[PDB]
Amino acid sequence: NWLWYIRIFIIIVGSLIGLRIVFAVLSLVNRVRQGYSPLS
Amino acid sequence: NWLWYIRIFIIIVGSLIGLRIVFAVLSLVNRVRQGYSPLS
Amino acid sequence: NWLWYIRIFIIIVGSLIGLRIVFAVLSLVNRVRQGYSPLS
Repeated sequence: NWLWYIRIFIIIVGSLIGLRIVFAVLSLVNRVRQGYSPLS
Repeated sequence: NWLWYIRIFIIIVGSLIGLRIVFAVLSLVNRVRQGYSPLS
Repeated sequence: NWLWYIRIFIIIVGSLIGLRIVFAVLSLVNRVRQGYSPLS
């Protein structure tokens, strides 16, 4: 049935969530992008 | 029978993951609202 | 092994997304690490 084409599609959405962990590491990198005051 | 209402429930949970991308701009906004020193 | 063991596997991945909401508190904890300068 079409249910298979719909099942594999969730595995692609599954790859997006494990990628988000870097957002924790992004804060120390933002230090350089935040080294400046709001609106320069 | 249970499985059908639970199948679409995956697509609703799927919408929440793209929303998180905005958390990157939240850090520069939080700099001012967290600009004060830890109380706890 | 069958389609049943493959169905619940998505529900375990569904629990990980609600855990990322908590990262908003990490910014006040990292603020101390944002008053600090990039290593090297």
